[PDB]
Amino acid sequence: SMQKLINSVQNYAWGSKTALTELYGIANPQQQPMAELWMGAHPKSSSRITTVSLRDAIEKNKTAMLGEAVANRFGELPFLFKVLCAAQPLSIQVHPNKRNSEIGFAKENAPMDRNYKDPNHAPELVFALTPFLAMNAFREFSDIVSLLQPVAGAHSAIAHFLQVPNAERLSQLFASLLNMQGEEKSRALAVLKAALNSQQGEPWQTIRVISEYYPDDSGLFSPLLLNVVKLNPGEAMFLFAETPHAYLQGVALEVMANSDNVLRAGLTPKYIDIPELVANVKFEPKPAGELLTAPVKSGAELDFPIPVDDFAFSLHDLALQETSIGQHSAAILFCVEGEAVLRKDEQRLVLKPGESAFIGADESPVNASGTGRLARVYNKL
Ligand SMILES: [Zn+2]
Repeated sequence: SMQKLINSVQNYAWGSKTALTELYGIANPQQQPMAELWMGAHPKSSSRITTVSLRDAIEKNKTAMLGEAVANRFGELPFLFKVLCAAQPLSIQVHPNKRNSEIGFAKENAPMDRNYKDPNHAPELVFALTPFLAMNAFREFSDIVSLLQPVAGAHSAIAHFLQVPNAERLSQLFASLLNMQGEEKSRALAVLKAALNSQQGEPWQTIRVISEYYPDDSGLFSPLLLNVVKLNPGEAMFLFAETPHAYLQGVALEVMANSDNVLRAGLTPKYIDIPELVANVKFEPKPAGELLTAPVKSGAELDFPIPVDDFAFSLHDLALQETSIGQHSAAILFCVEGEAVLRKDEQRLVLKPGESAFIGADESPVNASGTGRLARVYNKL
C-alpha cells in the first residue's frame, strides 16, 4: 500500500559533505559532496520501491498511482521533490514562462544538451529545513538606490540608474553588469570589493559570503539588486517566472514541476545570453513582505498554497493519536523531524527523519502518528 522510497543522491561538487549525514544519518564514508536527494520519478534517476523503478510502477498503472485527475491532466507524476544541501552559493537563475519556454525549446532545435532542454515551465517552492539564505526578486527601486550609492562610481550604468531609478535603467543595468568585460569589470569589482571594507551588515555580508566562491563574478552585485532573505526553518517561498533568484546557503526542501530549463543570470562561469535573459525577466520590484508564502493551518495540516496546479505542499504535525492523511492523487510523505508511524490497515511503515514513502492514489488515505512533522507533496485537483 505504502512504499518506502529508495532515493538518489546527486553528488554535485557544490553539495555538503555532512549535512545529509548530520540531519538524517545518511551514510557517506568517502565524503562525497551530497547536493540533492531526489524523491520522485525523474527519467534519469527515479526513486525506487521494493526492487523496481517508481517511474516504471507509475507508467505500468497511471490511474491507480496518480489518480484520474493527475493522470488526465499531466500523464505522469507532475513534480520532483528534493532535499537540497547547498554548502556553496549556486547560480542566479530565471525561469522563463510557459509561452517563452515553448518558443525557446523550439528555437534551439533548429545544438542540444542549451537552456531550453525542455518546453515546460518550471514553478518552484523552497522550504527551509535549516537557516536558508537566498535571493528572490528585485528589491524596491528606493532600496536599490540606497545600496548602489556606496558603489555608484563602479560603473556608468549604475550612475545612469541612480539618476533616474526606473525599470528601463534597472534592465539596462542588469544587462550592463553581466556584460562587463576586462577592466570595465575590474574597475567595477574594485569599487565593490574595496568597498565591502567600509560598509556593514546586509546585503554586504552576503556579497562577502559569495565572493569566497565567486571572486571574479558580476553577480557579486546582485544582492544590491535582489532581495536577500534568510528563511528560518519552516518558512517557505515560491519562485515565480521571470524572477531572478539564487540559493546561497543552507538546507531546504524544494518542490518543482518537471522542467530542466534555466537561464543563468550570474554566479556561474557558463556563457549567459543576456538578450535572452533580459527578454525573460520582469523588472518590477517585489516588497520584502510578499516573498514568503503564507500557509494556512487546518487541524494538524499546514498547507502552503501554490498558485500553480502542478503540485501542492503541506506539513503534518504528528501526534501519538493517529490522524488521517489523504489526497485525491499520488503523494510523497517525507519525515522532517521526530518519527512517523504510517498505517494502512494491517501495514505499518516507520519513517525516520529524511525517509520518504510513496502513497499511490488508490491507497489514500493513510493514518499517521508519532512525533515531529511530515512534509507532503501531492496535487489538489
Ligand atoms: Zn529555481
